[PDB]
Amino acid sequence: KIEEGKLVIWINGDKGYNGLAEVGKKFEKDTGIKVTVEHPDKLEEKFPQVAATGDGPDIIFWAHDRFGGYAQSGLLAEITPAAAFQDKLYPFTWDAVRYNGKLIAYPIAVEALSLIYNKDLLPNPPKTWEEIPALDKELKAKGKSALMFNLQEPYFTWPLIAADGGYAFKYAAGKYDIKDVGVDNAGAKAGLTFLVDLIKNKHMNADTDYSIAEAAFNKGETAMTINGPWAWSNIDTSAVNYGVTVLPTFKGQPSKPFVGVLSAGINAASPNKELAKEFLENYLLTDEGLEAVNKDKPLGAVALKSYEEELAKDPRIAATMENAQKGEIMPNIPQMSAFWYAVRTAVINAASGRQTVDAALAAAQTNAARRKPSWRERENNRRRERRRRAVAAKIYTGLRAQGDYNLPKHCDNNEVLKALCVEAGWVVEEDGTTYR
Amino acid sequence: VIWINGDKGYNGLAEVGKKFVEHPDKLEEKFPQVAATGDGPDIIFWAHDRFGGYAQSGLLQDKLYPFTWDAVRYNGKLIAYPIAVEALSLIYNKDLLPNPPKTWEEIPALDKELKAKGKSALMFNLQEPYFTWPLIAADGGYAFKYAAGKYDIKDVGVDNAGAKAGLTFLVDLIKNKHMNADTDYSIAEAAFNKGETAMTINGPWAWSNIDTSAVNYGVTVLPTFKGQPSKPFVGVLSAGINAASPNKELAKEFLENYLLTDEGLEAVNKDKPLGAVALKSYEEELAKDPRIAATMENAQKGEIMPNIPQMSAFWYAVRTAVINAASGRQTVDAALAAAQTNAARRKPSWRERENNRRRERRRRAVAAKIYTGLRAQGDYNLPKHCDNNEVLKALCVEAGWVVEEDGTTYR
DNA sequence: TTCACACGTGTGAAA
DNA sequence: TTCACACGTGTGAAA
Ligand SMILES: OC[C@H]1O[C@H](O[C@H]2[C@H](O)[C@@H](O)[C@@H](O)O[C@@H]2CO)[C@H](O)[C@@H](O)[C@@H]1O
Ligand SMILES: OC[C@H]1O[C@H](O[C@H]2[C@H](O)[C@@H](O)[C@@H](O)O[C@@H]2CO)[C@H](O)[C@@H](O)[C@@H]1O
Repeated sequence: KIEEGKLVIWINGDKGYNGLAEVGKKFEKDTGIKVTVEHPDKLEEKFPQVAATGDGPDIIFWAHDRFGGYAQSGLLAEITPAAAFQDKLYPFTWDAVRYNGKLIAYPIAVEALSLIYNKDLLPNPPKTWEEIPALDKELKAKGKSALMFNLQEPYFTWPLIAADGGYAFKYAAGKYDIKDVGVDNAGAKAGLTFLVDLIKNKHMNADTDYSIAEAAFNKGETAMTINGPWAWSNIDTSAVNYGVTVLPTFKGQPSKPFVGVLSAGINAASPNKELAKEFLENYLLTDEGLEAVNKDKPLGAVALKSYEEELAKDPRIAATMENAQKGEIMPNIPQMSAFWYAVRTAVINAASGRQTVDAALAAAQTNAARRKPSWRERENNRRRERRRRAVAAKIYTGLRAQGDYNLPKHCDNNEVLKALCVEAGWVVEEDGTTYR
Repeated sequence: VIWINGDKGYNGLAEVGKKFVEHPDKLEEKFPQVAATGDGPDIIFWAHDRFGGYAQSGLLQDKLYPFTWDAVRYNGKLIAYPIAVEALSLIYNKDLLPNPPKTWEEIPALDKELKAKGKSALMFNLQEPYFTWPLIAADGGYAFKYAAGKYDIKDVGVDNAGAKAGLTFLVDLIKNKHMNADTDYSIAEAAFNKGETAMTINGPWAWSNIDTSAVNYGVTVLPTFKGQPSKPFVGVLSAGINAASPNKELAKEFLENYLLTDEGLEAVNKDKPLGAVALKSYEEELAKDPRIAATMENAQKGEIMPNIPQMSAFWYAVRTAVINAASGRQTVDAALAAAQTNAARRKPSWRERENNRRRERRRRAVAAKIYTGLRAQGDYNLPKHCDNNEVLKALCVEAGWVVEEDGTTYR
């Protein structure tokens, strides 16, 4: 619960929350307002649950794709930056946080996956996914692997699924069509099949998660990983000399990562909107604010023009934005969470052998497009069955009371119904078969 | 490939492996789930208290100390090999607090003194009842009373005057804003390691991260409550072999010949301290560390955790009681009353679930066949589409009943 | 779109 | 122990 006079921030555990706390300390030193930064697990899921009742942090950080669902649920304050401040950030980052014509968060940085490779183990990274199996065969002879990345979050395999034609929601006529899902087309199946076949041919393992891949690459056991700018800090501290380059092609086509804009939304229930707004506009989104976060864990391409023009000189940022250009900014519509849940199930089930590729993507197709009933539709259904049971209960109450049907002391309603049927000239077998 | 909890020295055990490991979430919960399908680990490490429920469900010599073996044995058999003895201790910042408090009762006044300097007195994980149980047991609270050579499931003490007094004091610390109900492991560790809070409660595994920080810390006895010692539940980190593992003795020799060495326990121990290890050879060296001396001084005023299968229901019950009372969702009396009831709660067997599933399937099939027959041969004056309640009404009127709109029925 | 029966488990009865 | 109606949501029909 937000208490007035201080700020509590939620940011994911892979970002530079220690650097962000340093910005919080400067804010506390100038205005007196205490700023606490926390990184709980599954925070993008926890926020919509607690924020609906007015709980949750003052400020929540996540990629922009989750915020439109938050805004639709009335969990976010509208962001009211003056025009002079809006111009300090790239226009496309503001677009990422615009929903129903209103700005619902401050954009922070642009995130895109890249290929990260070990220069010493592999001076020339592969340009295509197709040459990965042969490469791993060649590295397995020296006790190494070619490629390990997180297969528990669909974010990391989506560039491959999208390469030959898979997509989330088709953009048409200025809008995303929530009924036009492309996780089931030929391109998506081609990309996921190539992933599943790397697993079947023992080039990757289906249970590899984030920490396994990160540990493997930074210990020098795999030649390549796929990860974002936040991951560069831990590689720097390791004994691995790495490079950041474009993702491999698949069927001669570029991998298309879904591009995220790390964003900071303000809780609609916060009694500290202006202090939150002041912290974000005049402390975080400054050169010095972003620098403190970025030196903890790299942010990627920051939305603030002044600081990005220094970060853009870094060849790792150049590669990041090269992959970003080949990808697409994620939608922010509320249906994105249902899309992500569906594809997560599909990748894990197909990587696991629990479902075929076609069956997994077929189910993900319908789940991502499924119409979610509103609270009122749910309540209508709940009341209809409550009423149906209520009418039945009164009928059987009356039948038991006045029937004198020659029944055992404690019998179910089916027995009462049977006694009623026989009274009306019917025969009811034990299994329920009924006729006159 | 082996499962160890993410707060232990998994890198230190990985270094043992290379000369010869993953840290999942909720591993203690996942293993009973994935064993029933033959999935899971070769070897699972956890405190001994969970292994009896495992042994009851069938999922699993003198170098090591005698009592460490007793903790990992259930039904006359030995289900894991003990590695280390764990007890919580009070960890304190010497620079902020040269003289740590010896009672819980003086922590409120201390926190008011520290709040004026921008600090707090105490932060520790309030989401896991392991960390609050020492205070709950101080004035008399207990899990299952040991009597007559066994733990009695009919004598549970999470609801007595001592337990209430401990939880009431904890809740009062929160209501007087000396602690926050939502403080978890990560928040408490960060605050202490950054020098923001004067004290924390944690085990030996946490010492490594404090060493990495700039905080001069000491480890000492937990504070008393009502003049009585804090009584932590003492855990023996143990090593069970999966009953379904095809590599049992290849894993067993890894246990005895590579892990439980001094070279290898050392190697894990320098990653994150294990506590008082079960191996005597190496324990004589670590025993001279004053932090280990403090750990076992807390351990002797505590009790060894039971390993009986009810421990899971006990911990779950206690965990929701603490969270519900901390947050204000339940009063202390109501929260512990619910915990007392649920601490021994029976879980229905698979077959019992299946009995219920089949019974209701049969109930619906009998009704469905009655209404199918009525619709087919009734030739009732029903609408084109209507529910079975409408058929039932039409059957009632045929038998000489009248049924009102809402279902009130009479002759 | 609304709607009905299915579905497995919850609450608590009867013993 | 077994048992039965309650319970809200799933599946899929009818429109
Ligand atoms: O995997 C689905 C997941 O993808 C994205 O999450 C990214 C996030 O954008 C990055 O900042 C980083 O934390 O990696 C995450 C994947 O683990 C979406 O932003 C998220 O909504 C979605 O669930
Ligand atoms: O909080 C309930 C929990 O307590 C113990 O868990 C300890 C564990 O023994 C330690 O090794 C360390 O991991 O901290 C844990 C608490 O977060 C019991 O072992 C466990 O069964 C119980 O659920």
